[PDB]
Amino acid sequence: MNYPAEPFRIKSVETVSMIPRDERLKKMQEAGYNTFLLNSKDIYIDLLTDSGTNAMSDKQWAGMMMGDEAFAGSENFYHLERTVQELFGFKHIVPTHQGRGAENLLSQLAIKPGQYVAGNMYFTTTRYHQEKNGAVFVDIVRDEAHDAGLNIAFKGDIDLKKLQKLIDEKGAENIAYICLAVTVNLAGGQPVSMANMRAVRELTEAHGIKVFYDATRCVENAYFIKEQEQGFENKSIAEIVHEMFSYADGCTMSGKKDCLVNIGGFLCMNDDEMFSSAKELVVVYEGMPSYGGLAGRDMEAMAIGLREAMQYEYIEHRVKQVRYLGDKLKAAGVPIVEPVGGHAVFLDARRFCEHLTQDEFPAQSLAASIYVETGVRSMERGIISAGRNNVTGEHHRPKLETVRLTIPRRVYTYAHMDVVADGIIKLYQHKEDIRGLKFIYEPKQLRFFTARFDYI
Amino acid sequence: MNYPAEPFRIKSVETVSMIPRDERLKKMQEAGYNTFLLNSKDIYIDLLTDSGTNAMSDKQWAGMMMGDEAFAGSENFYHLERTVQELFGFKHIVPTHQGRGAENLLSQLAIKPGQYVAGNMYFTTTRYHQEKNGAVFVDIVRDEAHDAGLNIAFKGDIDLKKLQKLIDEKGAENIAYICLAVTVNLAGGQPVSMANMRAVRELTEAHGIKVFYDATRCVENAYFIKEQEQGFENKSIAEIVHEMFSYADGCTMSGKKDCLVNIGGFLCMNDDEMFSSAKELVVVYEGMPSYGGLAGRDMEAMAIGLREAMQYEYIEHRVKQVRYLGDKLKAAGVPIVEPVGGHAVFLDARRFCEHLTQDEFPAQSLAASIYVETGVRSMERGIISAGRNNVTGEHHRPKLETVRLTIPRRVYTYAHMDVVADGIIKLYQHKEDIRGLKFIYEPKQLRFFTARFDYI
Amino acid sequence: MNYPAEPFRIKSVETVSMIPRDERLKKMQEAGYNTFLLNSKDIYIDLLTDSGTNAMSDKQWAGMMMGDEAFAGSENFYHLERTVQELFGFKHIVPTHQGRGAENLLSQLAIKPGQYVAGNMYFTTTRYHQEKNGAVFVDIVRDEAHDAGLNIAFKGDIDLKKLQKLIDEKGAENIAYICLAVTVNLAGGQPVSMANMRAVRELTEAHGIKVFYDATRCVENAYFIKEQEQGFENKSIAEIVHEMFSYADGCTMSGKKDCLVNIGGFLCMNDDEMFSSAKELVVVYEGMPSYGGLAGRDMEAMAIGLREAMQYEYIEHRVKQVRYLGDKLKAAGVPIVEPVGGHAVFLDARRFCEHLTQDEFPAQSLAASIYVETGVRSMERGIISAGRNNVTGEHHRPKLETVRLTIPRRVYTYAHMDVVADGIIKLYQHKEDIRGLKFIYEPKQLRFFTARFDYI
Amino acid sequence: MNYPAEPFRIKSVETVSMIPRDERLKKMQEAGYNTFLLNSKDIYIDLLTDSGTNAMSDKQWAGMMMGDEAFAGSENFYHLERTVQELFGFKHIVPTHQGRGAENLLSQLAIKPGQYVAGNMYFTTTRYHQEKNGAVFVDIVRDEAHDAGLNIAFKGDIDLKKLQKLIDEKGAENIAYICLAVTVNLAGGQPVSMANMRAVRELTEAHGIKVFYDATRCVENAYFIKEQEQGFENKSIAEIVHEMFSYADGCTMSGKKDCLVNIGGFLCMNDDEMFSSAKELVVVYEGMPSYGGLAGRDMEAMAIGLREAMQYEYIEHRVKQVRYLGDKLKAAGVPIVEPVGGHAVFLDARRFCEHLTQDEFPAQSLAASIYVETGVRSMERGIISAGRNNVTGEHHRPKLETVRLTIPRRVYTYAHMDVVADGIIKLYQHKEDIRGLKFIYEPKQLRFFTARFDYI
Ligand SMILES: CC1=C(O)/C(=C\N=C(/Cc2ccc(O)c(F)c2)C(=O)O)C(COP(=O)(O)O)=CN1
Ligand SMILES: CC1=C(O)/C(=C\N=C(/Cc2ccc(O)c(F)c2)C(=O)O)C(COP(=O)(O)O)=CN1
Ligand SMILES: CC1=C(O)/C(=C\N=C(/Cc2ccc(O)c(F)c2)C(=O)O)C(COP(=O)(O)O)=CN1
Ligand SMILES: CC1=C(O)/C(=C\N=C(/Cc2ccc(O)c(F)c2)C(=O)O)C(COP(=O)(O)O)=CN1
Ligand SMILES: [K+]
Ligand SMILES: [K+]
Ligand SMILES: [K+]
Ligand SMILES: [K+]
Repeated sequence: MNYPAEPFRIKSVETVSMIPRDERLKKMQEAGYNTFLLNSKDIYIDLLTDSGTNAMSDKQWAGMMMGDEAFAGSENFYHLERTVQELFGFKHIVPTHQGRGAENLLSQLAIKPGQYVAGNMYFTTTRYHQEKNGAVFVDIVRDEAHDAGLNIAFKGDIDLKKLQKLIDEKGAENIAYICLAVTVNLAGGQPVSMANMRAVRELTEAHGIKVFYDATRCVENAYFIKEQEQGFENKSIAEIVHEMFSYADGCTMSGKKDCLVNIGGFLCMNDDEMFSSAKELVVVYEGMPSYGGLAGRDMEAMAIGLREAMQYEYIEHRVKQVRYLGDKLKAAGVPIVEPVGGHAVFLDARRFCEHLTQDEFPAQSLAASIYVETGVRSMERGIISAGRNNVTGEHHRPKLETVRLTIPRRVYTYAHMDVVADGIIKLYQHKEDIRGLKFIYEPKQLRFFTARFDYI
Repeated sequence: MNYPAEPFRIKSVETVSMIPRDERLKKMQEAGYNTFLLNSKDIYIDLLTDSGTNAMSDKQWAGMMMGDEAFAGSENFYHLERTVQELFGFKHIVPTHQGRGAENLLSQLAIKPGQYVAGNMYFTTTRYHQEKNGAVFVDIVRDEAHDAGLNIAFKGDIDLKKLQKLIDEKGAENIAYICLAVTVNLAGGQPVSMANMRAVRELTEAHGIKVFYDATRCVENAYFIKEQEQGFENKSIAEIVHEMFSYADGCTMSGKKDCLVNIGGFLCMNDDEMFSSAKELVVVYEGMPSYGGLAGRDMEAMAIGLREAMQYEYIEHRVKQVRYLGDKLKAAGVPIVEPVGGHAVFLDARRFCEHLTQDEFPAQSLAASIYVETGVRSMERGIISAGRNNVTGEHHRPKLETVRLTIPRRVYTYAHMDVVADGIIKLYQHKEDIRGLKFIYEPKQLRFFTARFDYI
Repeated sequence: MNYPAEPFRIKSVETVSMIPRDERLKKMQEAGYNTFLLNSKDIYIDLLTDSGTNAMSDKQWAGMMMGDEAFAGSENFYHLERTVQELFGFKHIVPTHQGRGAENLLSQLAIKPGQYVAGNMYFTTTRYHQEKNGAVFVDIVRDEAHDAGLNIAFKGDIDLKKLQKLIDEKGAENIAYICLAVTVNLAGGQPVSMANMRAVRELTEAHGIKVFYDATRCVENAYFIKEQEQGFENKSIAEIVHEMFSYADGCTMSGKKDCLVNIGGFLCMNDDEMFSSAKELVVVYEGMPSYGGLAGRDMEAMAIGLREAMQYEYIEHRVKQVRYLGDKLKAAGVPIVEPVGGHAVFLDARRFCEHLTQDEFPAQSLAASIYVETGVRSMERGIISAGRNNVTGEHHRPKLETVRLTIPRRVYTYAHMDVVADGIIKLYQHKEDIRGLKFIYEPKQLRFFTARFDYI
Repeated sequence: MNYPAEPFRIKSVETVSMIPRDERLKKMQEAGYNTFLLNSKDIYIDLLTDSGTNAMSDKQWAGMMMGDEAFAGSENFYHLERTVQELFGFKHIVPTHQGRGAENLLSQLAIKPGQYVAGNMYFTTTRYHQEKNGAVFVDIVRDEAHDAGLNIAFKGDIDLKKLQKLIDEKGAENIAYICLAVTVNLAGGQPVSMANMRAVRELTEAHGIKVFYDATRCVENAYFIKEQEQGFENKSIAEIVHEMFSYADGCTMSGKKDCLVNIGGFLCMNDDEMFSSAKELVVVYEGMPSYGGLAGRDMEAMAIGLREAMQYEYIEHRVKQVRYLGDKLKAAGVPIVEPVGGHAVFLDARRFCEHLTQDEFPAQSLAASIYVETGVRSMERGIISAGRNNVTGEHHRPKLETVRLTIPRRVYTYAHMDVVADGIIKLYQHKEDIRGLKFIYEPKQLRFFTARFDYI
């Protein structure tokens, strides 16, 4: 069915409300035109991010009451460890408080200064941890991924030709690892095919190169494979997920996404020495290998949530609800990234605001504008997020200048999607009303989080 | 909006199975085609009743952690007490575990054997307690309420002329009280007007007669007054609620309906001496005046929920959600009781299954078909629920042969309403295929709960 | 060991505090010298009752998050039903919101007007439901049970000679049933031996008389059997519990005691017809046979709690903590009921206040006095509770005029017990300071709950 | 009181197994006689650490249901913010997932390579982050702190003469900051006086040097000031806390200690520019300025818990409970570090097991014996935790060969303290029977976590 109903009931609710346009206007100014700086109670439907904003189930809340809070040997850790071993198939697990905790560990463990890390497009925290540790990032995604309007399947795939080139021009020993993300967040939540995962494994293995996945949205990815990759139609999400990771040497994971929790993450690997070193390091930044900066109750919620994510009807509905928002927007002629990805609809800021150049930050501006007319919060995913080149000092110039309508799992309904789509269509009517922005405060890294702007 | 979006978002979800049609058919058979005998774990959308099946808020769940479990003098009781005094404007309140507990107390307190209790139709528990305490029931609802097709506003209103007639024929002193229900469940959830409540108060007061309300769905009732009664456009739900009860000497309430909880109710009154007698009685059946057979956490959740029920956007959506399901069914020509009430849609199974005789249990069979085709549980409200005649062994044969689609508050979405509507509308496009049922097991009493059937 | 440590850890806490003596004095006056009328937040350690005041475990709180709130077919009901079948061994179960709900059902089901019900001492609600339904109560406990200071084992036992006499003088057909309580609350929480249960079964069976247990404190009872009855020392609590009920035709149960919950109860029986009739009746007073006036989450907590009660270390500690309070009091010469029972220490009001007669209510007075000097709340269990004879109109005159220090399960520590014992010993120092009381308001039944007094 | 009763009662309990000695011996062996390798489910009383193992209140659990899970601008953050501003009096606050996260930020913000950080002894994570950022550590604690038997008040005080010496020898500009810990964990949980904090503030301020506090057990510290520092008799815990931090430029805190939570911490500072830099850094390691790697519910629980920690009766009992265990051990002649600290009792295993050499791991073996005999887990803080020398392969051989009995807040009773004390005192009456241990598995790093032993 095109748009299935929620494969669950509502157990408990929280109120939503909208403050007037004029109140929202004061608010957008006081946040320095950065949606990141608005306050939760001032937001009606909050599509800033699907990170940590998911609704847990009654089963997970039951596990929340059974937190075994021991510093060492918590039953919750054993339950997480066993679940991840079973479902992802890696030998070892190190819990971390969230994803960038596990990225800090991997980057410190796996990178020698001056080595290359090659990935299917960059992510902000991931790239920063690679570069802080002295790696050079190389984008090996296909060119097509960078074209917003181009509707092709598995836009997340690595270009094997580009991978071959890197191996030829630099030498295998100078490549720390391949970073393969599932889905690809900045491409619009685009999936990677199993075929691509296999071919990447085969080539890297022949040269002795390691492959570490970013598992953050691996279930959404597995959904796309089931739906769209020939041969996978009668496979279960869990089977698909276990095969995906069989082509990897380990993974980083933010549980705050596809594990259906509000906090939590982990690092997995197969290598014993790397496991031993990872435990030496987790102690510095996170906590004991037996809790990694998480309460026992959160290891428990995350163990239960990751297994709930395997239910076909859950993930089908998750992905199709996002698709519904995109379909409504597209039917009205609103320009979006296509095809719609697993977790968000990305409005194409370049087309929405054809009158601005990327230098007056159309994407930051539109996000503000949607808040002002709508009370819906959305996120900048363009030139601001891309940050500065640390060799030249200029803005990285992404081809994708996008505004992200990001959907938390199990929180909103199709009627909420309708409210969002209506507000956005009206704003489209007068797209030309959206003004250029300029920096008034710029952080030294990850600048999009707390940067502040003024109109040009 | 004809249909506003949910004025809340989802905090937590309730896991459901999603079993396919073929398994649902096995479950229905194991249940002897009686939806009352289905296991909850086997049902996707459970529309058996809106009683005690509501989703609580995060604030209510917070209060669930603050239960003061004292047997006497719990802080949660004082919170419940002042909330009800504030919102309903009654002087005194006695908590009960649910509605029929309050009804038990009222009927023992307020009836002398042989006296009459007149009301706008009746509900089974309410009327049961009236009769077992010696009252004669007299229906004083307007005749229009008995016409299930008549699309008229405030169909729950008492006919003042019938009340006048009762006064003149039996004498004021032989009338124990008037029992005014808001809304009227038996008529399909039909609201009573403020004008009618005032007229009833004025006539009864001149004769010294008491009026007690069944407040169970008073908040749905208040929404209808707000939406449709000239002059109440500028009034809040709370103002309407407080005015409604100013025309009463007291009430009984099942909190499991409009107080947005899973258990709880209470008895209110203004008379000091009745309050005293009520407290003497509550200890025999329920508990102390300050717990009434409720945990402290539940008095707290009900205090919080009743106040949440006053929010305009909440009750508006609650009622418009039910209306959406009714509207969609009606647009497809599916026969329903009209107008659609505050809490449920009733299918006219006599008309739906015209090819079957009432002796083939059309409503019981339609309810079975609906579950098989959709995973939706509904309640038979026809000849089966009517029971078998005490003395002759004939069926009691009611005019209403209906299936009730009863909607718990804040549990389902419009997409779930589409599951229900689409399934029923498909069944209706080939209704003649629906098969008659026969008893294979019939208990001597409460046959609707445990009887088993097979297809003719 | 004499005084074992708690066989659990503290998971969560609530603050306790004490308001000054003068504030307590105003308070005791405004409650009309009835501890029942004080407010929970004005009480420092609340020993009014062990009914519904117990601390639940983390496992039960986990079940509280998994309430299946369906009106029919709740998984929680199936879990309760199965647990009670397994542990108590009765065929059928009907949930009720609490104990007196199940007593209302049994008394209506099993008593013909003018029949006798014979019991091992009376309880207030139990006796009232017997008499409301037209039974005459006969006390068949041994004489020894009525002597407070007499330290003998299994003071709860029925006098078989007294039972034989009743059978001889009235005829078996005029005895509705034998009511056998475990433990015996008003005797001081006194256990009944297995031998006595067997002999009672054997004699009643030969005459065709039914035996229904009051199961409210059956686990405490089972503890005493394990500890003190020869042959039972190597049996498990669960084994002992299952044998106890094998000598009964059914039971009433307040779950609010030994099932470790804050609300809940049930009625059990073996007879099919009586089960069928009980379901007809529960619908009138409580709710459906599938929930009996309980939320699904409470059926779940009660199923889990009853099974936790079977843990030997739990019940051993439960009973020995009470014994510790009694041992400290006795070592200081404070007069108590002996031996100390399962749930409470009962101060002997007659000996504490030798200067008053029972007619100036020493027990009500002392309870007030302990509150005033201590902030510890305790309960009257003497002449006030015993009520009036409904043939003569005079006070029932119990030989046991007692003040109950009642211990909620898993809430307090030995240090709390020490605070209680110290305060009470000091009050003993000046026992003569405690004044006579007289009624100023007397309820028509169960008068102790909300009766109000003034000093003579 | 020498030992007050608990100023709370139990709301809920945590289930524990209660396995007998013979099974405990098997568990210890399966754990290779290393208590760090025990499963939590196998332990009765877990005194491994007071970090993150505290029992929350009912109010905290209520706040756990009110988590506003927004990625930015959560209401729970603003609550945490204003609570810390109010209670600590720092201008700015950045949340972190726990203490070492705050330490990571501080040391990156406040240290230039080659600079000195001087402090009253150190803690391992704290000093680690100082060194890895280029600092040289200098101990400026009073010499008395190094004498574990010396029974002296405020043993945590900095020696102003050592600080003066450092200033004159290295120059103020080469001192990054002074790190003042309250209490001092390494000295046995020894408190610092207000006089010392003021003297340190005055000297450092004259030279332009910053002072940052490790606030982890500041509330235990404040209790000692209240109890023992002349002039603080009339001051509340809150007044003492606020005055303490007025002598600092900021702090790092592990909320998992004195904020009564299971996870959480924060970084405070007064300097506007450092606050700005801190927010730029927090996003790399932890999360947004308004969540810092914490769920919203946890910022809420920590806001509520920190305020609960200010209650006099609570902290008084917390500290006197630890003191009770120390007093009892000392009265029996069991050798301990003196005076007993705010959070733990340390057994002198060198003296306890005089018959063993440090090479036979007396503390590791005593910790094993304690578990076997009582079901109590303790932490080795001796030669094993000291590690093996980087370059020579010799053991690092510490002066302190101790077993730490670390007490989580609000989890245990005096009866549990008796289990611990009685078990240790019995072991001590035949200490010579305690056997030396030898390595059977030794990892290359963090050997205390995973090493395995057998008896010599
Ligand atoms: C594919 C991947 C992610 O999407 C991701 C996080 N995602 C966020 C939160 C956030 C992160 C970076 C931003 O520029 C951003 F604006 C928002 C998000 O909204 O998308 C992390 C890191 O996981 P942590 O957030 O648990 O540390 C690793 N890998
Ligand atoms: C207007 C009114 C009610 O609707 C009502 C209950 N209503 C139910 C539950 C129900 C009750 C009895 C049945 O045979 C039945 F088949 C359905 C329902 O589905 O509609 C009560 C009684 O409130 P209690 O249920 O809290 O005691 C009082 N007044
Ligand atoms: C052996 C037995 C009980 O002890 C009992 C209750 N006990 C109470 C509460 C209460 C009851 C009667 C009083 O006079 C009294 F002052 C207090 C108590 O404190 O002891 C019930 C009834 O169970 P319900 O309370 O769940 O309905 C049945 N049987
Ligand atoms: C005075 C201070 C602490 O005591 C402390 C922690 N303390 C622990 C846990 C622990 C930590 C590391 C170990 O190798 C260890 F064996 C024990 C403890 O048991 O005492 C931290 C760090 O706070 P985080 O743990 O929230 O990051 C900062 N400052
Ligand atoms: K923890
Ligand atoms: K209670
Ligand atoms: K319910
Ligand atoms: K979150």
